[PDB]
Amino acid sequence: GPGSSRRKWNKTGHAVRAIGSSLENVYIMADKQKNGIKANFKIRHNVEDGSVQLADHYQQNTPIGDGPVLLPDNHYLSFQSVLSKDPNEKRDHMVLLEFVTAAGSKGEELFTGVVPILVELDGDVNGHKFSVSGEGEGDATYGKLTLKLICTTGKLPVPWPTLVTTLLKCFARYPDHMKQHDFFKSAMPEGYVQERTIFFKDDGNYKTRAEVKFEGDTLVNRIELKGIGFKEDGNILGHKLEYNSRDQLTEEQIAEFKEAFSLFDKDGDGTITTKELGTVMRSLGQNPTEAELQDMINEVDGTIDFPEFLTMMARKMKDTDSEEEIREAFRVFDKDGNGYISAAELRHVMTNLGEKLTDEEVDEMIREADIDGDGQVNYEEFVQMMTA
Ligand SMILES: [Ca+2]
Ligand SMILES: [Ca+2]
Ligand SMILES: [Cl-]
Repeated sequence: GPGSSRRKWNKTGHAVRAIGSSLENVYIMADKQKNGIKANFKIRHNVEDGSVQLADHYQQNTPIGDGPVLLPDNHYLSFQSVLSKDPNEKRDHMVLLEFVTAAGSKGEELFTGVVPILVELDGDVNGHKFSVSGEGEGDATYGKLTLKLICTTGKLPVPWPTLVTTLLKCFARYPDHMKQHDFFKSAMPEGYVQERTIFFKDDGNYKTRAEVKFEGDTLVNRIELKGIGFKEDGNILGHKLEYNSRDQLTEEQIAEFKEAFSLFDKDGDGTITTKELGTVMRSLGQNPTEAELQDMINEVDGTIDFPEFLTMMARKMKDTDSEEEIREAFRVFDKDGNGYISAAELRHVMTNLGEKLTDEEVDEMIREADIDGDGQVNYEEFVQMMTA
């Protein structure tokens, strides 16, 4: 009866959960004509009511003039973003931290140390005008970008997370001779134009034009942004998006991981040996298994860069069981997204996972989870099954 049904729910739920966000990959494609690169990627913004706002990005980058900037093979850039606040700042603001790495030239030389950054954005969204003024530093050796961004015209009329991708791929860490493949640094100092359109599902879109380039020793990102088509009551103009995640890496955790990592970076490389990973990780008070560390390693390919290392760290600490993990699992089961799991949708998932169950076993599961007696499983009824 009730005992095996709950198990079925909890174990199926566990399996679906286990499929694991600050992290996101971008496939960079060479574009031969126009002498640049292009890309398409989706960002999934969490909404305060537990749903998700999709943002579809399309991007072209082209050099500012003029001469030699060689094109890379298609490759991946991997991004991890940390958003926080400054408790001393009274203005509407974002602290942003970003860590970026590639998986498989004089401009390169301009990135060997810590580079200052100016960011400026002029925006107009549904005729609401705004500017953002920003300042920071970038440290390509560590694939690291650090920004403090302020809204100068008062209260930002859209959410901060929707401007993150708009507000410097030149600070990405390119490994050991993928550097021959680094469009963003070799375009410097003259730099490159970076254009996007971002389509927010069931809402509006942005078009942005940015110039990234050196002005003296300062790396500048100057951006014009225009938005049209948004719902005044939507997730964007209505500010219905979560700024942060509970499970997220901390700015303080990161300073410590970096000191710990650089202790073993014997060459000034921004790299540690594969065989050092255990030591480093145990000094940061965690205790990974003999074969787990192996999995972290074999997923490298013999060295680990800082963003790579930070991705490993963010993977543990990822609360397995989060309000947000449970919401995503709910969506796997509620295929038509009407807010209820029907007997037919539960069968579907079971059958697709390879979990053999009779019709009667499936009705028992529904009956067990269904508090209100309407024959289907809503989100709060689901959470009670997912929870120990
Ligand atoms: Ca449904
Ligand atoms: Ca129900
Ligand atoms: Cl976005």
